[PDB]
Amino acid sequence: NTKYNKEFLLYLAGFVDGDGSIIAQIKPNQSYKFKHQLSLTFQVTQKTQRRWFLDKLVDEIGVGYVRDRGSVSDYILSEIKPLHNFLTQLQPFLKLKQKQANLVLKIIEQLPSAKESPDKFLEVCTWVDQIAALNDSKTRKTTSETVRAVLD
Amino acid sequence: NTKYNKEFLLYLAGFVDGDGSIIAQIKPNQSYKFKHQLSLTFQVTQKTQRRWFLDKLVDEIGVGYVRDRGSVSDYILSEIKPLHNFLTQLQPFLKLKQKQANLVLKIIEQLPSAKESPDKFLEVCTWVDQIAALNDSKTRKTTSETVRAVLD
DNA sequence: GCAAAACGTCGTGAGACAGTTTCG
DNA sequence: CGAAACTGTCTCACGACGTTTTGC
Ligand SMILES: [Ca+2]
Ligand SMILES: [Ca+2]
Repeated sequence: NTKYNKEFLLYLAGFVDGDGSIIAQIKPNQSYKFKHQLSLTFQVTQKTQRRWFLDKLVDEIGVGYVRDRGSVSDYILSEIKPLHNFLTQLQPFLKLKQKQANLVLKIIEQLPSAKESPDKFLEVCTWVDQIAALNDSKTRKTTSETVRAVLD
Repeated sequence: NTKYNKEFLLYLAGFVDGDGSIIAQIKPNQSYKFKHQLSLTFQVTQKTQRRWFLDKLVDEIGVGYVRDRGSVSDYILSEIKPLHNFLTQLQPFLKLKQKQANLVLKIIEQLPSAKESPDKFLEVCTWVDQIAALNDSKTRKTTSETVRAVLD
């Protein structure tokens, strides 16, 4: 449980509400008990020419990594234990993304107990349904409705 | 001289490096001693549905206004005296737009002294030439080189 | 003459995903 | 079977300007 500075979290909080993104997805995968994977990721996008800023995040936050995708670069943090630790300390300073942040935290908490019941998985599959609305979604496909392919 | 909260500044700073934009322009206007106006402006843009955040900024920052422009809305601060006071307080916490913040501040200071010498005005038109380089410009027209219409 | 407000839009820099592969 | 990586992309939501008008 690595603890972060308050001035660090305050700034970042504003930058996250700015260019950050708190994604939560249900990815269809046959290798999973319920045919879908619950992906949770914290993104931070920026012009590759400004990648150094992204790289600096991997150092300051501790975990995570930075991917390159042409003209733009993202800083990705998908590791659940660390991510839950980050959003726990960050959540109190967010103003725009503070709802999804706490939703993602909620999902992480119920992830183990959602691997058991098909009814719970579907309910957690609903939390993410909420995050997507709160975000500015436009290219979403796999929703909790489709996850009801459980009826077999 | 209104003093802003340190935590308000810490958060806003990240958000400014996020969705904000510190601009400086040279607008061709015949009504001016040198045919050009030195326009300075602090912008903050968000989806019109998230405008409420911009209206909140008008309260917290004390000055400024919010304009509508379709799907998007901007919070604009163009007043010199209050702007200078705001950036002077914000500058230390910025991380991506600190250079331009200060350049703008440099400009404001030498604004009344550039209204006099066509040489001073051409030098300041240069500070702004620097801010644009620092920003992600791609629609710029009137630069200091063009300001050299002073050759009459 | 000039500070500041109006008003319009080019071209992305981003948000928010998707789909597939790897690893243990 | 799952956590987490790797790879790809639609559609903006933004940045950063430009032109014109106030009115004192
Ligand atoms: Ca944004
Ligand atoms: Ca940005």
